[PDB]
Amino acid sequence: LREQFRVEDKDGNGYISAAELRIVMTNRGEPLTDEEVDELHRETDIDGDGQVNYEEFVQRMRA
Ligand SMILES: O=[N+]([O-])c1ccc2[nH]nnc2c1
Ligand SMILES: [Ca+2]
Ligand SMILES: [Ca+2]
Ligand SMILES: [Ca+2]
Ligand SMILES: [Ca+2]
Repeated sequence: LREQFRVEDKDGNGYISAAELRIVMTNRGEPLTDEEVDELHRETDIDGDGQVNYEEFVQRMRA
């Protein structure tokens, strides 16, 4: 979890941004358009501030 968050947190600012997540999904070859990743990010973003923080990320991985 910790290690995975750091991978996706490209700029190391303690958040996964939507753009960072789009880079992650593109690097993994996930069958999702950019728009669908934006929706995935938005759903993961519990507090709605535009960033996926570590707590929201762990709650994601619990799915
Ligand atoms: O932040 N995310 O919305 C999110 C969602 C699914 C993921 N799978 N692997 N990393 C992920 C990140
Ligand atoms: Ca970041
Ligand atoms: Ca949200
Ligand atoms: Ca919060
Ligand atoms: Ca958030």
